[PDB]
Amino acid sequence: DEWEVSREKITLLRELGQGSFGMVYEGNARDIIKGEAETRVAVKTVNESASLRERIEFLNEASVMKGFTCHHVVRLLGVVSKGQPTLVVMELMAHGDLKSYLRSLRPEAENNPGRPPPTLQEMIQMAAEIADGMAYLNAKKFVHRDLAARNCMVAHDFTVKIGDYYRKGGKGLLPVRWMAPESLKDGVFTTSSDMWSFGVVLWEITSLAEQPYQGLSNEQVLKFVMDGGYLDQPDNCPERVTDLMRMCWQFNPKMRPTFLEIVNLLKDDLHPSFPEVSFFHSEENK
Repeated sequence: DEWEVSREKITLLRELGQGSFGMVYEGNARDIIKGEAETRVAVKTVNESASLRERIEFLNEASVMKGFTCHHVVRLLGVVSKGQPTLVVMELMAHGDLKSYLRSLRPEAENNPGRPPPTLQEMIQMAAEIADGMAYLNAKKFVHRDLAARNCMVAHDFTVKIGDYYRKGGKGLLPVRWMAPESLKDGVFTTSSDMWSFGVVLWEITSLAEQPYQGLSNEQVLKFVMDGGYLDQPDNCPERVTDLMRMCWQFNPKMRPTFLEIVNLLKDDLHPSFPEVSFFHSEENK
């Protein structure tokens, strides 16, 4: 409602890549945040191949995001809903998705930015931020359903946030290699099966985003995990992250931690700013 922004305040710089509804652009937004003359933004658009239904759904999803104020979830900044084209204006995440970011710190990487792979301190900070954002989503009664490094984003200051590979199935496409065994079985998704996928994200973080279950076909992964298999620990993985993975990969979903529980385990070794920005420490959790 008060989220409307004049189309004329958005300038578009360059393509960021295809999103679910259309091309996402990097841009600038004039006078969109009090105290900032100009804000780097991501700008979501919808293909002209969209049905009227998809255009209406594109805007309805932005409406849902108006209810979200969490430092560790990529936030909506504004909507262009009057006239066409329509634009959903998001916080810019200048280091892109977490999978591409991880692969770029591999020693072999052509786009290596000349810094070493993540430290233990950096990996625990990442884990806490992702879990804090997921805890927020869960309090808002949303099951993510698709947690994976590809759907986590990295900010200019390297904060990780929840953003917004697949086999066909009876209810839609399934991210088989990130799915809990009970989801492979009946196709139900819960915060507990989200906690499974969180463990896979920690595995991607500690493997610099190798492909989970490489060398296994989608059909074999589905049987391996349903039987009780799980990923092997990457070489020289810190014990502390290995212990998180083991919690996440309990076969019984009832024995997995909650996202608030993850942040509690990690809270004492975080950047000093974390209690200032986290959902965990906020009065919305107290």
